Amino acid sequence: WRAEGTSAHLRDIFLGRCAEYRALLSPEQRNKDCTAIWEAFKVALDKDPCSVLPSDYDLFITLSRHSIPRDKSLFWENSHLLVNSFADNTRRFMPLSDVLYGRVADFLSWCRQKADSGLDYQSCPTSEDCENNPVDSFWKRASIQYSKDSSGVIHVMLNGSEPTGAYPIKGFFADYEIPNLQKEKITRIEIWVMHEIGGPNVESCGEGSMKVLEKRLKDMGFQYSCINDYRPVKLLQCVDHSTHPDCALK
Amino acid sequence: WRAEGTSAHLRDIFLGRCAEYRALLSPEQRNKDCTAIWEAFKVALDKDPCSVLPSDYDLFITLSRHSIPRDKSLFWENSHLLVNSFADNTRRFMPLSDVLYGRVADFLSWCRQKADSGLDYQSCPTSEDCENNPVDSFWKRASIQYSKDSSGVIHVMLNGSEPTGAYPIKGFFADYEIPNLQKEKITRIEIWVMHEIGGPNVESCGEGSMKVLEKRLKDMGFQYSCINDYRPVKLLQCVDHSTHPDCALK
Ligand SMILES: O=P([O-])(OC[C@H]1O[C@@H](O)[C@H](O)[C@@H]1O)OP(=O)([O-])OC[C@H]1O[C@@H](n2cnc3c2nc[n+]2cc[nH]c32)[C@H](O)[C@@H]1O
Ligand SMILES: O=P([O-])(OC[C@H]1O[C@@H](O)[C@H](O)[C@@H]1O)OP(=O)([O-])OC[C@H]1O[C@@H](n2cnc3c2nc[n+]2cc[nH]c32)[C@H](O)[C@@H]1O
Ligand SMILES: *[C@@H]1O[C@H](CO)[C@@H](O[C@@H]2O[C@H](CO)[C@@H](O)[C@H](O)[C@H]2NC(C)=O)[C@H](O)[C@H]1NC(C)=O
Ligand SMILES: *[C@@H]1O[C@H](CO)[C@@H](O[C@@H]2O[C@H](CO)[C@@H](O)[C@H](O)[C@H]2NC(C)=O)[C@H](O)[C@H]1NC(C)=O
Ligand SMILES: NC(=O)c1cccnc1
Ligand SMILES: NC(=O)c1cccnc1
Repeated sequence: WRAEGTSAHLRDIFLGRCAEYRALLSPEQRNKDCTAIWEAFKVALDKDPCSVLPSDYDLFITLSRHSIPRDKSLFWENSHLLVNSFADNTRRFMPLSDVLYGRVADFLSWCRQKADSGLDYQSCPTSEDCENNPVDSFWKRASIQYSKDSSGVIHVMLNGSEPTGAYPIKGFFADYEIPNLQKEKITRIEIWVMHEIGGPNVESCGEGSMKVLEKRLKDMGFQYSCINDYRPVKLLQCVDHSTHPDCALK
Repeated sequence: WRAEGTSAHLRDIFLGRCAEYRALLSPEQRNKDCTAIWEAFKVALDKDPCSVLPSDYDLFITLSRHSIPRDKSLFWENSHLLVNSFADNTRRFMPLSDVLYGRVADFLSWCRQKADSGLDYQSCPTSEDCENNPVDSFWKRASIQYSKDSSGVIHVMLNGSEPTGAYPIKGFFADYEIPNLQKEKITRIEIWVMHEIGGPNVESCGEGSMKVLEKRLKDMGFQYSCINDYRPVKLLQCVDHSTHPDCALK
């Protein structure tokens, strides 16, 4: 297996994060059973590391699902840490990592041993090793639910400094999120193409892969808009480059 | 009493946070027993809610204590959320909330019932109800250790928009941290007096209580400097006021 092995203390972390998140839920939906959610989740840990399907996580989603505020969804590519920091634990936005079922798995890895009941802490399969591995099937199931339950203005943070372009035509956003958005429930889709401070401008709005994305969204009937280096996010990036000209204040 | 009851799922939250923090420790000190740490913490918990002393947490500290990188300490008053965000989970600085023994308690509340052995989830005592309460004694013990183990350049974030002054002569910083700093291993102390965007300029460096702080630190023999609205932090505040003139980029 060419992927990271199971995360140490997976259970304590999972339950801990689930417990903390409940407070972020409104009383009406605050009644969640972290123990039951964990039990449903670990069903993938009793199966062959290459035989886990997205649907195996149906119960897990059923027990952890909650509503996502209108206009607060944030999709992304190649911008993991910036998305989490900008979202600020649901205070500004609610990316999947800030939704209960995504929150319990952010940064984690897991899989059972090939021929043993115990968890494999050495390594886990990648899509390359085999398509139906625990982690990929989880994020497929999770991104599908996240997308279906989003409404209002859809925000997407892309990395304009990524060498392969801002929009990967193959991946979760393209293959599992875009196809599951509820057109009738969506106002418009707004893209933020972020560039590293001084970093390279590989692609900006309307260039390369961005043209492909723009065309697909528009062909699907979505109202579209793209912003290069959306200011609120640029300011966050600048916190670590305060003396850089791109970050100088008037 | 007058304070909020003990946090729900305290144990799961405690253990999860402990488990996640371990990854943030140097391999040389990553050897931490979260369950044992919890038990040591419980020693102080399972007592009369008005009979807990800082020393009751000695075992808890001993089992969770680890080193703090030189020049990475960040003390503060009246800016809890700004400090946590700026520190960015030990990435920029290591405030007490980003040190193992502080991390497991950040935002939490706890106390055992006055007459029953179970935890009191209804309410907990304040300094007013009684001085020796679980939470206050905890932070006293923790702030002492955090101060004793800090070295190099000392950073302090104060709120210059606080009505009553930037430096509270009665607070944990003044009463439990300043007196425990080890001058021998400290190079200098640097203050950042932050003002709310457009917010009020109650006090800036060299004014009111700030004069009190400067004189006390200099009387103790420390090298001192103060900065109004330290840029990196101002940029972070600006993320939420991108259009405000104080935040306009060059
Ligand atoms: O590997 P990275 O350089 O990031 C940093 C990562 O380096 C890894 O060693 C370490 O685990 C860390 O998370 O780039 P990455 O984009 O591959 O980001 C993949 C990460 O983002 C998390 N994640 C949060 N939201 C989602 C998601 N995963 C899938 N989906 C599909 C729809 N939504 C999501 C997921 O838990 C995964 O870890
Ligand atoms: O009450 P707040 O509006 O905060 C917001 C929170 O007050 C909590 O009751 C409620 O749950 C609320 O979410 O403002 P606050 O400044 O009083 O900050 C007090 C908070 O800072 C945490 N904390 C992190 N570091 C320390 C510390 N507490 C003491 N010390 C002494 C030296 N170092 C520290 C501590 O855990 C406490 O929650
Ligand atoms: C946006 O993409 C760039 C380019 O892929 C990322 O920067 C690279 O990050 C890797 C790993 O941290 C480094 O090894 C490279 O040297 C970086 N390249 C450059 C040109 O800086 C950047 O981290 C991405 N931004 C976000 C928020 O994820
Ligand atoms: C710095 O101090 C100011 C003033 O005490 C804080 O602002 C107040 O915050 C409370 C609680 O959020 C509000 O109800 C008041 O309306 C605010 N007043 C003003 C004048 O802003 C501010 O939050 C503090 N800064 C930080 C980072 O904690
Ligand atoms: N934000 C995403 O769509 C995503 C997909 C795959 C891995 N990490 C993040
Ligand atoms: N950082 C501190 O000194 C402090 C003091 C009292 C309450 N919260 C934080």
